[PDB]
Amino acid sequence: NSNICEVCNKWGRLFCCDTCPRSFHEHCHIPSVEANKNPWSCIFCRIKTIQERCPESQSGHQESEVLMRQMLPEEQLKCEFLLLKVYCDSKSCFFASEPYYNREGSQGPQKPMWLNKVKTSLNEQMYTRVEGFVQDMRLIFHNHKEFYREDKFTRLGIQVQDIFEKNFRNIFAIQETS
Ligand SMILES: [Zn+2]
Ligand SMILES: [Zn+2]
Ligand SMILES: [Zn+2]
Repeated sequence: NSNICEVCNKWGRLFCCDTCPRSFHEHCHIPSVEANKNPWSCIFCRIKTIQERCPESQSGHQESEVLMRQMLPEEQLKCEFLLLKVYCDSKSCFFASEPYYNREGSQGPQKPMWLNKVKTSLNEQMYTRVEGFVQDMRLIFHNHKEFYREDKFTRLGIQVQDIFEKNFRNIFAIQETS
């Protein structure tokens, strides 16, 4: 197995996957690495299994259909993996914890949002449809773009949103378009 966490790329107290060489810190994995379970299979492995059991799940889908899906166990897992893929980028640090807003010439957002809040929301089964999760994820980057206006720091929101959207299209097998 790898000797660094797949998500944050640091060493430490690592839990190893039994079916692939990835390793994880306890709270870097989503969901947090389960207490017992031998063997244990990481979320990458669990997502690959879904795909293998239903090859047709990789045919193209419309976003509108995906968003209306109820959060049954497989869609819960897919949103957890998508959230983890965002954390895998180091620029996610900017969006992880609760933000605050005091900048001359800007007003803070009406509905602040952040990754750790989405994480808690998923853990507490607060989303009933994929749309709930995706709306909160997109709001993180929209709030950032609106608040930082012409500051070049706005680009960090564009960058991390792009990681989100690419992974959303991959995980949920959104139909490719130009
Ligand atoms: Zn880690
Ligand atoms: Zn694995
Ligand atoms: Zn099948």
